[PDB]
Amino acid sequence: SCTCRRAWICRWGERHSGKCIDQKGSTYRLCCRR
Repeated sequence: SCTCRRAWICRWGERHSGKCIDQKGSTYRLCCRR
């Protein structure tokens, strides 16, 4: 929930917390970078 991205993976050890309102999360789960 800190990096609106669309991919099966994320930056690195990111934590999911929901998507944002810019690209519309059609399915790709967002990811947060602590």
